[PDB]
Amino acid sequence: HMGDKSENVQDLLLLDVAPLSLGLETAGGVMTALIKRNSTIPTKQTQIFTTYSDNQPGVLIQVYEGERAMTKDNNLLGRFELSGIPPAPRGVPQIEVTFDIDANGILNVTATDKSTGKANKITITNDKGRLSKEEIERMVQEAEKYKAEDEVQRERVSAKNALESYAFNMKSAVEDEGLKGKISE
Repeated sequence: HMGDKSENVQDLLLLDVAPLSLGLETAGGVMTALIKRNSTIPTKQTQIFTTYSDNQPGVLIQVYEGERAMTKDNNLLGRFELSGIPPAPRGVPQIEVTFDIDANGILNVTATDKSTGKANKITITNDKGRLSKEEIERMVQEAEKYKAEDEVQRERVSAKNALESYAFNMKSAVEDEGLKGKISE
């Protein structure tokens, strides 16, 4: 009368290398790759980032999926704020951000406040990505053209690795291609 619930198999195959670059967007909407593309995963990389504040020192980690110097035109992957810092952040102590990928398919990011010795994490699961497979191709192919823009806008915005306190990602809804074109002879 009382049986057991048959569990289904829920594993899946992932990629061996990172098809895209994972990292943080710097104040300005420019993608700052922490884990670059073509890297063997799972992998754990750590890079040093800084923070820019308006009036109150607040650190927010904007995690983005893909290599895109136009991150402000795209949708953010994840974001976690760092708070609970006893000492006064003067902008001098840098923020250490570590991206540790697990074989199960989860991205465990961990930011360490070198100002107080605190560490915060969040398990982000994208599996195969949030963007469409067709868009993944653009994220790879166009990554080289935005690479040229990157070095330019990087200095123009004056943000190499500066994380902003609050990133306002506008929910720009992608429009369905209704532009009926035609080739000419």
